[PDB]
Amino acid sequence: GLSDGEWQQVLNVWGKVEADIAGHGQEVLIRLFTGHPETLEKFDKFKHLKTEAEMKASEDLKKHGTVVLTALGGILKKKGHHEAELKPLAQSYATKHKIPIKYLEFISDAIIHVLHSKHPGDFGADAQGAMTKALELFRNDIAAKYKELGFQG
Ligand code: HEM
Repeated sequence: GLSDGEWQQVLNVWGKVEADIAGHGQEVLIRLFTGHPETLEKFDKFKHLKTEAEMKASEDLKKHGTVVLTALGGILKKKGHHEAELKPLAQSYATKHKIPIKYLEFISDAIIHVLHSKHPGDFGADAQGAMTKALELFRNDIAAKYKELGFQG
């Protein structure tokens, strides 16, 4: 768990995202897809995109970036009491989509990257530690549900 102080940092940093949800959302999705092309194959919707220029020009990709980050902001505001929120995603990814926990590791890292890229010098050592921990808690609670459901890999 995180202390109240670490949660305060997480929600302060999130304010940065809330000022431009689509821009951050889009950058996150591009960093995942170019760094790990295998991830793109889980989206029938975007598998056509080949070049980063195409990704950048896709309005639909921006839309999907908004949907993802809005869902994450909701979960983070619960300060760890997010069991109702996580259930649909975990059940969905463990049975229908078959999303390895590794992909969640990948997008967590992509979020950290984007925050440093868009706010250089404004995302401190303490803020990075608190944001890293919050994304780990999210991943670990999903990992618990994956074990229950036998989503092995
Ligand atoms: C920060 C973590 C993530 C959050 C909060 C999140 C959230 C969401 C939301 C809110 C939806 C829309 C639900 C719906 O269509 O009913 C969605 C759909 C989806 N997400 Fe996740 N997601 C995340 C990570 C990922 C990752 C890493 C992948 C990688 C393969 C992924 C793959 C998908 C797919 C394939 C869909 C369905 C899209 C479609 O059928 O059009 N998600 N996600």
